[PDB]
Amino acid sequence: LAGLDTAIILIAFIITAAVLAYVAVNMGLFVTQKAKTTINKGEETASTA
Amino acid sequence: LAGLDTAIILIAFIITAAVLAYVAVNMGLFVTQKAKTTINKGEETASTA
Repeated sequence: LAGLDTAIILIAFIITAAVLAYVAVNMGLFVTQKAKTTINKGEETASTA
Repeated sequence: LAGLDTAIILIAFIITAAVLAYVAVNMGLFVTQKAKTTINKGEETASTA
């Protein structure tokens, strides 16, 4: 009996966590590149005159 | 008299239970392997970038 309903919920919870993982990594890659670009623009702003 | 009709119903009820047993075990083996595969794919999804 219980060796099935539990397995289904496990499948669903794994997929749910994998979806957060997917989003978090993508958005970390995005934001860290925005930071890289900003740091470069800050140095350009301080240097150029 | 009763030492026969009861025996027939017992035979039938055993076979009926054995049929559920057969299906439940097979389907448990199936679903738990789907869960195993899913857990692996979840870890691959979280790791690969």
